[PDB]
Amino acid sequence: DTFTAAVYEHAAILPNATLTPVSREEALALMNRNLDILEGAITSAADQGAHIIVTPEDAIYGWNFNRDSLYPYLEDIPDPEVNWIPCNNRNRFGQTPVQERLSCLAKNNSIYVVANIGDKKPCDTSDPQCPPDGRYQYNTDVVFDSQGKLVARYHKQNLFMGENQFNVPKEPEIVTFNTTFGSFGIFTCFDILFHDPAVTLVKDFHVDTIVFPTAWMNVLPHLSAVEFHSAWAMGMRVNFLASNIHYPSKKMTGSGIYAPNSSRAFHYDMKTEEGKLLLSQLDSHPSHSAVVNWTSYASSIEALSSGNKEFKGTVFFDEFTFVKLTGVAGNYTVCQKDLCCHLSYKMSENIPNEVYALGAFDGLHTVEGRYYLQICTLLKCKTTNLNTCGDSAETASTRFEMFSLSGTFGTQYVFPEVLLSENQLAPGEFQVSTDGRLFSLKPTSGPVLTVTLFGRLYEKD
Ligand SMILES: *[C@@H]1O[C@H](CO)[C@@H](O[C@@H]2O[C@H](CO)[C@@H](O[C@@H]3O[C@H](CO[C@@H]4O[C@H](CO)[C@@H](O)[C@H](O[C@@H]5O[C@H](CO)[C@@H](O)[C@H](O)[C@@H]5O)[C@@H]4O)[C@@H](O)[C@H](O[C@@H]4O[C@H](CO)[C@@H](O)[C@H](O)[C@@H]4O)[C@@H]3O)[C@H](O)[C@H]2NC(C)=O)[C@H](O)[C@H]1NC(C)=O
Ligand SMILES: *[C@@H]1O[C@H](CO)[C@@H](O[C@@H]2O[C@H](CO)[C@@H](O[C@@H]3O[C@H](CO[C@@H]4O[C@H](CO)[C@@H](O)[C@H](O)[C@@H]4O)[C@@H](O)[C@H](O[C@@H]4O[C@H](CO)[C@@H](O)[C@H](O)[C@@H]4O)[C@@H]3O)[C@H](O)[C@H]2NC(C)=O)[C@H](O)[C@H]1NC(C)=O
Ligand SMILES: O=C(c1cnc(NCc2cnccn2)nc1)N1CCC2(CCOCC2)C1
Ligand SMILES: *[C@@H]1O[C@H](CO)[C@@H](O)[C@H](O)[C@H]1NC(C)=O
Ligand SMILES: *[C@@H]1O[C@H](CO)[C@@H](O)[C@H](O)[C@H]1NC(C)=O
Ligand code: NA
Repeated sequence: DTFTAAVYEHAAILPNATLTPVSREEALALMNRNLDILEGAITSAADQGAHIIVTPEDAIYGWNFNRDSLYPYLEDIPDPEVNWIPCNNRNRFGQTPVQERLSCLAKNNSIYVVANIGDKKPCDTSDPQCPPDGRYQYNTDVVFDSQGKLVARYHKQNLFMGENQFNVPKEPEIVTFNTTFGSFGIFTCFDILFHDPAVTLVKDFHVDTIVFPTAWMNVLPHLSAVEFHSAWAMGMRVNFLASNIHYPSKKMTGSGIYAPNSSRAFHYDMKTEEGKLLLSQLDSHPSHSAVVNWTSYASSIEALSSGNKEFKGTVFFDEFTFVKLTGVAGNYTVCQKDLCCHLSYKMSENIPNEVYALGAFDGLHTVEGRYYLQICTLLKCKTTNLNTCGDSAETASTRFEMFSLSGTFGTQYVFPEVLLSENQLAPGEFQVSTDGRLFSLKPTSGPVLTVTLFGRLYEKD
């Protein structure tokens, strides 16, 4: 059993913004301008045989808001248990034109539609957690099935910097929907860096596939959307449908269809202002049983290199301990606190004016989000000056004939990333061993930007 998956990268029409909140008529007009574009992708995906389509986070109204400017865009989204086809019973829950339009899009195209809209929940001064506003406002994913029925409603648990227009639910929402093409879980953007509900869906609810609306801002070398989202899919052994906003000026680009063994389709484009529809087949019930012990090999072996010139280098505001790679081939070990990283490599050639380093990081990230990390990275330094190792490098010339990366990870949640020049994924050029080694299966098809083992220590957050 296989199915055809679809994701759409969306160049959104953002509201003029801001000063005074718009009328419900003006908010609806804007939302319908974005929905007209999404209708275009949904109908094409359905005409091309897709079983499900994911659209991005904030694709219908953007991200520039305060609590009051957002309010006119909001709908009261009922509990999916209510058993409702908004297309077949338009006024069951009052004025809900966005829900009705999404339901009709799913129903008329006989396709599952995943979209991200806004939920309004009015509350009384009686409950202590009710905002002084008189309502809760949630960043919400909605899922409509092939018949137009509301089958999932998910309120974003992990809010990003400046998402003050939204509230956090009391308890993390573990939202799943079952189909004839596998069990599905759902979360949004920043949720991918946290345990709840992301890890819970996979390890406890045993989902086959994650549907993921996102408005991701690319942060090289480790947090580029295609790179990190496919790594997370591989580390969690799940299918992953990443639908991202298309906005190059904010570094937003990177949608794909990821399988547990490799990426199946991906899109990165910083040049045009156009959206993109991606389609690809996936196994409905992929194997989830390919277990990895991430510290195994690394904890067994002794330091590959001795007495070396180690330097501190900044990677996304985090101070890594690096060791420059010297020679077209080598074996290095670098440690930072509780983490020891090992690399075995062989380059295709010793390209001039291009420096590579092996970095180690064990610590808490605090800039624009608080999360505990353990990272082992083989990265292309921006220039030849070692104080540029860890800075965003979009191009490289060095192809690798072989690599083997591993670390003494104090966690079972490690995401294996392989990124080529210029933000290209490498499918299926690498694998992960049961021992915890990220290794090449072939010489890389393009020059290497990074080979990273990105680990999360959720308990140390
Ligand atoms: C979400 O929806 C899914 C899909 O509907 C639900 O999963 C289904 O659950 C049913 C109830 O437990 C399962 O039915 C039983 O199936 C076995 C036969 O084994 C299966 O053979 C199938 C055909 O060859 C195959 O599709 C199926 O799935 C596969 O399982 C293997 C491991 O074995 C795995 O590798 C694959 O990834 C895939 O999962 C099995 O191989 C029957 O023996 C069994 O007996 C009957 O009980 C009936 C009463 O329930 C009775 O009518 C009858 O007389 C027998 O006594 C059931 O028919 C079904 O296999 C399973 N399907 C899948 C794809 O998982 C899932 O439960 C839902 N989840 C939630 C949370 O709601
Ligand atoms: C993934 O793979 C790793 C590697 O195998 C697993 O980690 C190992 O788990 C072992 C338990 O199954 C640990 O063994 C214990 O070690 C204790 C202390 O040993 C020191 O630990 C360092 C690492 O921190 C090692 O280098 C050295 O071995 C040190 O000496 C011992 O106290 C403990 O002893 C037991 O005592 C009882 C009696 O009370 C005896 O009956 C028993 O036979 C045994 O002697 C035990 O040996 C091992 O340290 C640990 N290694 C590391 C590096 O963490 C992971 O747990 C696997 N992960 C998953 C999720 O499966
Ligand atoms: O959740 C996110 C979001 C989360 N992470 C990233 N990039 C990785 C990363 C991780 N930690 C720190 C910094 N960067 N990009 C976007 N967004 C939600 C909507 C949103 C629209 C742009 O303006 C702001 C708010 C971004
Ligand atoms: C769906 O079809 C019904 C009639 O079959 C129509 O009323 C509705 O406007 C359609 N909606 C969309 C978005 O295609
Ligand atoms: C690196 O280690 C491997 C395996 O032990 C070995 O075959 C290779 O020759 C080593 N290379 C260097 C330059 O140390
Ligand atoms: Na805001």
